[PDB]
Amino acid sequence: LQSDQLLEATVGQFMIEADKVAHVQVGNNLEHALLVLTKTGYTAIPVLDPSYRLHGLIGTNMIMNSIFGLERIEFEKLDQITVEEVMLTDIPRLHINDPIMKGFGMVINNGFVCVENDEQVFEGIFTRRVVLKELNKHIRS
Amino acid sequence: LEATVGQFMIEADKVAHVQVGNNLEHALLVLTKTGYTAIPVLDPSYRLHGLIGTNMIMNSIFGLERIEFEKLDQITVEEVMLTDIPRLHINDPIMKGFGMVINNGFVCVENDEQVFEGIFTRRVVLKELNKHIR
Ligand SMILES: Nc1ncnc2c1ncn2[C@@H]1O[C@@H]2COP(=O)(O)O[C@H]3[C@@H](O)[C@H](n4cnc5c(N)ncnc54)O[C@@H]3COP(=O)(O)O[C@H]2[C@H]1O
Ligand SMILES: Nc1ncnc2c1ncn2[C@@H]1O[C@@H]2COP(=O)(O)O[C@H]3[C@@H](O)[C@H](n4cnc5c(N)ncnc54)O[C@@H]3COP(=O)(O)O[C@H]2[C@H]1O
Repeated sequence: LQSDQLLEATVGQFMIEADKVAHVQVGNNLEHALLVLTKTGYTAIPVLDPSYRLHGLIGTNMIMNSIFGLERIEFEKLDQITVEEVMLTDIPRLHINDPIMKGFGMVINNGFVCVENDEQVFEGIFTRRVVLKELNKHIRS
Repeated sequence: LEATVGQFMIEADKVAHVQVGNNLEHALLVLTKTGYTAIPVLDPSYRLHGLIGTNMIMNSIFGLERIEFEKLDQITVEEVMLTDIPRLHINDPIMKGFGMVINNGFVCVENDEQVFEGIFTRRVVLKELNKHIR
């Protein structure tokens, strides 16, 4: 796109598509979430319900907060607690047709923002890296 | 502009850190409590040695058969930390920092003696860029 087109673009045109987004389910236990986070290398990822609607975010710090005990790391709790119980639910959301400037503003305070369609089906994530890389092209030239 | 990294960086005394020689359990506890996912590793001279974060800590104890939580207090941060990292000077132009945060959530600011001065974060870049577009 040319610079006089970037502001008119949509969030969906620059998001990471959902089939490339690591995620877990609300009903998974924290051991499964910790394995997915660690193996994919990400510090926080979306949490979906079985019908593919976003309900929250789960991250390593949330999980460790649940198992750092008084005397020891209580790793047995990883199999006893579900993602639902500790996930972050107050998160912003974008629509695939949202103007990209709405996404630009939301990533000031958020490393990524989840994107859904009009029926709340999860569609992908809008990340700071993609924003920064594209603004890279247009401030320069 | 003529704006510099030093005018927009998070100053060092506001930055969470650990020290070389600290073990991974301490570092993971600090990350968990502060809520940050990666922070600088300093020495007692306040020099920057690398970055430590939750992902690299978890990968260091992610075994074939089990998560080896008991190893966390047996491994020092310097055995796991990332050292091949970009660096900024306080007088660098803000656009040089902008380039460096494309691939990095933050970039450390330091002087020629490797003394740690602050971090240049994506958030401060994005706030200023939003001002410019808007
Ligand atoms: N495999 C990899 N290859 C190259 N660089 C990597 C990388 N993993 C992480 N990074 C770098 O680290 C930044 C912070 O990652 P973090 O996992 O904390 O934070 C990530 C993570 O929470 C989430 N995320 C990104 N891509 C994801 C994906 N495909 N699936 C799930 N979550 C993802 O969005 C946040 C912001 O991502 P963003 O790309 O802006 O920023 C990333 C990227 O610049
Ligand atoms: N206490 C808090 N208050 C408000 N918002 C908060 C927050 N903790 C995290 N966030 C938000 O989450 C983003 C990603 O944080 P993360 O810890 O993964 O990644 C952070 C962390 O690795 C590091 N960082 C930022 N501030 C730090 C500090 N004071 N001390 C140590 N490390 C810091 O720089 C990365 C990028 O930070 P940035 O501010 O651009 O982006 C932050 C910010 O938008």
